[PDB]
Amino acid sequence: IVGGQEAPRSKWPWQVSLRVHGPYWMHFCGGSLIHPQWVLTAAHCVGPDVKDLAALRVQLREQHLYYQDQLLPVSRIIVHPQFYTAQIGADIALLELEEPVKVSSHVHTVTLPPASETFPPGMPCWVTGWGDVDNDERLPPPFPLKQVKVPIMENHICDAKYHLGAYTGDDVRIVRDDMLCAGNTRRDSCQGDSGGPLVCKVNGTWLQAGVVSWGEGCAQPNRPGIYTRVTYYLDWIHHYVPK
Amino acid sequence: IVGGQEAPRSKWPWQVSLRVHGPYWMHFCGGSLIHPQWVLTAAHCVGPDVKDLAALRVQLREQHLYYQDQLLPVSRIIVHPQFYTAQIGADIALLELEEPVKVSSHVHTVTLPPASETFPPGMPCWVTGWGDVDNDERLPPPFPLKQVKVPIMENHICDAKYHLGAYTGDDVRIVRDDMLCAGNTRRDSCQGDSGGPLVCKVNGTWLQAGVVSWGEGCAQPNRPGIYTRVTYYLDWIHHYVPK
Amino acid sequence: IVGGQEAPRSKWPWQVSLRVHGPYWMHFCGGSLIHPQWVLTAAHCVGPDVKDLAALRVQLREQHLYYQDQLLPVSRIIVHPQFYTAQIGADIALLELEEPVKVSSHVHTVTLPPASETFPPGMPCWVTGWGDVDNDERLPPPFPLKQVKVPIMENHICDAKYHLGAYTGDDVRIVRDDMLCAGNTRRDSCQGDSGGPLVCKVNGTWLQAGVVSWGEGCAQPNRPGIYTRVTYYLDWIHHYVPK
Amino acid sequence: IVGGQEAPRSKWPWQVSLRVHGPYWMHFCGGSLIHPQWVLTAAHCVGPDVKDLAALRVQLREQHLYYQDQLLPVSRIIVHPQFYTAQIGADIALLELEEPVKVSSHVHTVTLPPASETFPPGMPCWVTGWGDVDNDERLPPPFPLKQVKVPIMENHICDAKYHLGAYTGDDVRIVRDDMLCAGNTRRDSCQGDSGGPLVCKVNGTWLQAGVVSWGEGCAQPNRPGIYTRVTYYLDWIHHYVPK
Ligand SMILES: *[C@](=O)([C]([C][C][C]1[C][C][N][C]1)[N]C(=O)O[C][C]=[C])C1=NOC([C]C2=[C][C]=C(C(=O)[N][C]3[C]C4=[C][C]=[C][C]=C4[C]3)[C]=[C]2)=N1
Ligand SMILES: *[C@](=O)([C]([C][C][C]1[C][C][N][C]1)[N]C(=O)O[C][C]=[C])C1=NOC([C]C2=[C][C]=C(C(=O)[N][C]3[C]C4=[C][C]=[C][C]=C4[C]3)[C]=[C]2)=N1
Ligand SMILES: *[C@](=O)([C]([C][C][C]1[C][C][N][C]1)[N]C(=O)O[C][C]=[C])C1=NOC([C]C2=[C][C]=C(C(=O)[N][C]3[C]C4=[C][C]=[C][C]=C4[C]3)[C]=[C]2)=N1
Ligand SMILES: *[C@](=O)([C]([C][C][C]1[C][C][N][C]1)[N]C(=O)O[C][C]=[C])C1=NOC([C]C2=[C][C]=C(C(=O)[N][C]3[C]C4=[C][C]=[C][C]=C4[C]3)[C]=[C]2)=N1
Repeated sequence: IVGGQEAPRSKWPWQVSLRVHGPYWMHFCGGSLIHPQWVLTAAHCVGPDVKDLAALRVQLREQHLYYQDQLLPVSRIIVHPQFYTAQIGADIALLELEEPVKVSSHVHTVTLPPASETFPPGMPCWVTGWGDVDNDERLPPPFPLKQVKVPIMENHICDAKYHLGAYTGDDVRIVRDDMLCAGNTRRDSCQGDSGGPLVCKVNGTWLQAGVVSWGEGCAQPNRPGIYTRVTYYLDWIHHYVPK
Repeated sequence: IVGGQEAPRSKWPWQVSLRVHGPYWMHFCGGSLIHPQWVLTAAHCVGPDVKDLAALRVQLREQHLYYQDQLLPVSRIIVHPQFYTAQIGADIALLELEEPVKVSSHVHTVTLPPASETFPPGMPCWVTGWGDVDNDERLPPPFPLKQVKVPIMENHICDAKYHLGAYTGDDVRIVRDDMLCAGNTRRDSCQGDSGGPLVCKVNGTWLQAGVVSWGEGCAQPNRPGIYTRVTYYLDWIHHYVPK
Repeated sequence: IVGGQEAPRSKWPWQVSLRVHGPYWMHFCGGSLIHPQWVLTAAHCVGPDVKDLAALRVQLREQHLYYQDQLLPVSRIIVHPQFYTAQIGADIALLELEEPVKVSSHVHTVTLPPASETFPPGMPCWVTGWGDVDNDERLPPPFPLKQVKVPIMENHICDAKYHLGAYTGDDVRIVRDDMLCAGNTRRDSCQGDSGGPLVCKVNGTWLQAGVVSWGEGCAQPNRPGIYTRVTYYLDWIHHYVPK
Repeated sequence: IVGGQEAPRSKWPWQVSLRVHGPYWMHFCGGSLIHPQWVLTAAHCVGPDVKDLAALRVQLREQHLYYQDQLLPVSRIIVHPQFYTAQIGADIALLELEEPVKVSSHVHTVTLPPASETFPPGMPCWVTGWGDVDNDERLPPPFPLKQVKVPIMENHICDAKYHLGAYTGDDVRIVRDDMLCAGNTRRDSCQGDSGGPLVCKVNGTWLQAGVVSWGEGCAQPNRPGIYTRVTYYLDWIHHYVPK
């Protein structure tokens, strides 16, 4: 997370950490608990090539990574069939936990936005995670969960921004319709935050509007963060995740 | 180049090396001379973002990288407007030299194929360059130019292989039409070769079938190398490079 | 620490972690509290060149590094004047805190040995620290304090083994007299433990016999670990630390 | 080599490069041809631990490393028996080639100074090699042989300088008697040069005064380069190398 702060221990009860087996269960991506037994994340975190479940684990809300670990096994990895690379799109996936988690005031699901919801450009949104605090510079120990308020921006203006200083023709889409963008040169998500949540408080309830996907560097000029637009894949998520 | 041998001094007179300014003029990609004032290379080597031309230099055929440098400055970088990422396509670009090159038998241009050339499986093709000799294994000094004979396979055959061991749906095209594939588990191009030529002798004439673009790793199972198909972009090329 | 286990919270109340200022206060060496205002460590951890005291802090016993930091500033760095490299010898040093620390059951000083104590082989000792768990293998987060029981061997036994497989003449002493030797191919201290303590339980009381100094690698064949012999420098220590 | 320039191909005909077997025969140290069949070098380049001759090779005077390799096998490695580490001293070794070389104007022995020679302070001397052009800064390709003119410094003065900004007591010897020193903050030898020659023109003839040994960094203030004084070991060298 770039330009942010350690998050209060009572914020973001849905933030999750994805672990991969090695010398130790190391964090490689974020995620969000959208259902007692399901984790929403980015497909490029667990694909396009098939992964071995035995090597994956899930860690729920943690103030400092690695400290109070209680890894949870994954029963299934569901990666959107239309996904190949994040720049192309469909960068969303689901993780079915082997057991439902006992939700608490400190650890519960986040709400999915209704199919009609349209997070207006400029809405107050937050992105959370243990990703780098800047380009090429890791989050220092004890690895606190960071947060930052990033302003959402219209898809067209973002697509436009990405063409500035680029050879790509103006009518060629870079930021596509199944994506959404947010952040500026001082606030953004970064390597290690992918798969994590982009939530906005609406009416008086927190809705996940995006999933940290990709972007050129972190907090770079005319290069805001790109996220998978959740509303766009609501039907695909609901084909697996109940209500 | 994976699985080749050092190339004889009399072969590949069109091979070039692109250098970027730094502690020394380092080789980052390959290229080919298609005209006394033009070089053809991969769009991802010099884009999608605009670069400082002054920081770029071109080196004509050399038996050993850095050994006998006579760097040539560049006046224009022309990247196919449809390009953004190699996996999406249009991974092609043009470099105009500030001065025309004097051709000879050791240094001359390569012949581009006729718009109808197909390069079917069983055609004799070679790929050259100063890239890695294997995944994460750089070409050791004195850095000789290497060459390797690569088997060409039909696009749909490679497309099917890229779907093996992956979540991407079978009907979701991976190896695209403006692409060409070649190589196997013992013969392939690798990192550092991008932008270089893939030439096949057709009726006593060498033709550049493709430009080294991308692949999942190098010489990996079910992951043949992918090259941008030159015949697909002849019209574009000719909008800049005279006949 | 190679070949050990996580130490229980009630053990090694004198262990300390030295921290150098940087993106975060990083651990570079161990140490021991021998007085409410003094810390004993290796001279190679802070010299032979003078350091900027401001960039150095001390962390008292922690079950896990970086998680419960309560860094303490240093006012003096006193390195034995005989020191230059660890191999030569006199690898001992003192740190004076700016304020005395409040002692308790979880954190108090270690008892220095009487001048006549030899710590003969057989007699079991332990070495503790947050160093690598093997050659080139870092202690994984959450970075627990480790401990390991190491067999003490006579100085001449170790000296003889250090000459095995070496060109150094047998009569050119390697393991010097102001040094002490312990550990084997399965139990040893490693990079990151230098400066820490080697303690042996004598008459129901724990005594610091050595200070983690050097060795050729960690837990390697015929290369037991080498520690500064604390009894050799008692007089020097008392020239600064009260009795 | 810090400071200095690429050497004319007619200079330093006795300089050699030591190669160790890996992905390619890589340069790890410099050396000098002092006899048709012998190479003088630094003990730490090939010790203290015993080495496998099969994995070692010698490359004679080359203008650009790796480009015109003609590796010569080594039959014997004689490391001075009093050597253990560069700081302690006796950092000198001998390499017996398996075949005498056919000396020429381009490649021939350097001459050893007479046991009486002293090389006064402020003497014009040159050190050469393919080592780093600066602290942590590799000599870039095409790897030209470099040279620099460095001023000899009186031993006492060097020892004195090494005590400035250090905790080592003033009467504790750092730069020992079997050592010699030269260089300043602009000119010095560096990592990659160790084992190389330090020659001075005396009475109109080139004599090797030292072997590149150690130093605190390269060209650092009050930290001149330390070399193994050759005159000091003439007797040891002549026990093997014919007069
Ligand atoms: C993320 O941090 C994002 C960055 C998001 C933008 C940066 C600034 N604005 C927002 N990802 C990123 O995708 O950028 C480029 C690609 C389109 C991130 N960090 O790392 C990645 C990529 C990645 C690294 C490592 C893994 C991994 O370990 N994967 C697998 C999963 C698995 C399960 C079981 C057993 C083994 C494995 C290995 C995955 C993805 N993106
Ligand atoms: C390439 O080596 C290729 C190899 C292609 C396949 C591998 C096996 N079968 C064939 N491919 C590759 O796709 O890399 C990954 C991304 C899609 C290659 N090497 O490096 C790249 C990418 C790349 C890295 C760094 C640079 C660079 O330095 N660029 C610029 C050029 C420039 C000019 C002036 C001033 C500054 C710069 C920076 C370029 C490309 N691909
Ligand atoms: C040690 O781990 C020891 C381990 C000892 C043996 C290995 C197996 N058996 C036991 N050994 C070691 O030999 O080190 C090298 C040579 C004598 C160790 N850890 O780290 C070091 C070396 C070292 C690294 C980094 C620093 C450092 O950062 N120092 C200073 C302190 C400081 C304070 C304030 C401002 C700046 C600084 C920089 C020091 C030493 N050895
Ligand atoms: C040297 O460059 C010296 C530098 C000289 C000073 C700099 C300014 N004043 C002079 N540096 C140095 O640090 O000296 C040693 C003591 C602290 C140098 N280059 O590399 C080294 C150390 C070194 C690196 C790599 C090897 C190596 O690979 N050795 C062997 C030889 C061998 C043969 C067969 C099979 C295996 C091997 C491994 C050795 C030494 N110092």
